[PDB]
Amino acid sequence: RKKKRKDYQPNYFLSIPITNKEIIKGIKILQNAIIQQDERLAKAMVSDGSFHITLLVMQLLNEDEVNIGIDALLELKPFIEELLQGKHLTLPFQGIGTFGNQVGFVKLAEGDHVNSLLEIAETANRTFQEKGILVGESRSFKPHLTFMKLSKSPWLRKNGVKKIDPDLYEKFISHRFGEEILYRIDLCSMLKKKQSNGYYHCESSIVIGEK
Repeated sequence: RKKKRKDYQPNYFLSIPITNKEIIKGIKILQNAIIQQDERLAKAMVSDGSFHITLLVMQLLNEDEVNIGIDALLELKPFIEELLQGKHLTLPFQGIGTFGNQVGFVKLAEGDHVNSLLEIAETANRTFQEKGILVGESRSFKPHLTFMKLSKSPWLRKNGVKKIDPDLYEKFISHRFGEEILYRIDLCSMLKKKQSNGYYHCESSIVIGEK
């Protein structure tokens, strides 16, 4: 019984791309400031073309399941529009944290937008699961913009750097990186070859509040 859930490995995700150039440039400066202190950490830095907020992870195992995931994303749009009622959902970024001292990310600043984004993420989780898709992960959901992952440098983890030293980013711990307005949400593949601009391959996409 427990096997398909035991063997589960996400391979797709819902993604909010970062498009505000102020955020993109600020994250690049943060990454460069860390590299200057320890040149070995360059290999852990995520490519700027990939900057995004993950909204939901899931497993889609064949063409039919990918098509069902596409359907679920298209069906999610009216739920989001009903929540927001045409007003921008503005996501400000401030605060730096880590998961297990292995993934470093910039946090969403506190405020009313947090609960709004959390409700969107929970609606996505529920509606995708009701179509029979296996979703989610053991890590508790926390919206974040990842800038580095030690898992991208596995040899370094065995040869000197097992954890991210928080002192590396201390100068940025209260910096306001900028705001992203919710617009596009993509269904992205984790494994497929990336686009020429460095962003993930997309199976489909929706836009919220378009004009």
